[PDB]
Amino acid sequence: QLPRLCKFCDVKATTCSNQDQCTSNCNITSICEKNNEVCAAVWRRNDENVTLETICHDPQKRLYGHMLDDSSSEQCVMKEKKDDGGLMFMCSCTGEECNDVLIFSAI
Repeated sequence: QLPRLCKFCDVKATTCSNQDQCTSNCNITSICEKNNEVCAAVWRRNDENVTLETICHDPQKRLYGHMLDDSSSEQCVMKEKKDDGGLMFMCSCTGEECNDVLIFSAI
């Protein structure tokens, strides 16, 4: 099948909400076949300014002080990390654009 592909967009004001399923709104396709790169998508929401970032980040280093928990999973889930002043969710997945889709579930 295809190698590794994920959305590579900078963090900008997004309109995605903490819904069971959300999109990154990104429109870029970064190739990650030059390594075991993975798709990492973190969606943050501060006061009335929600920013979403999408890029090929390894679920090894904690981004924004957050650790992805679904990189090995086929479905990327938005993890709620201690965010003061706003909420920041980060998720990863070796899937394709799987990151672009930020799943938000209370549970």
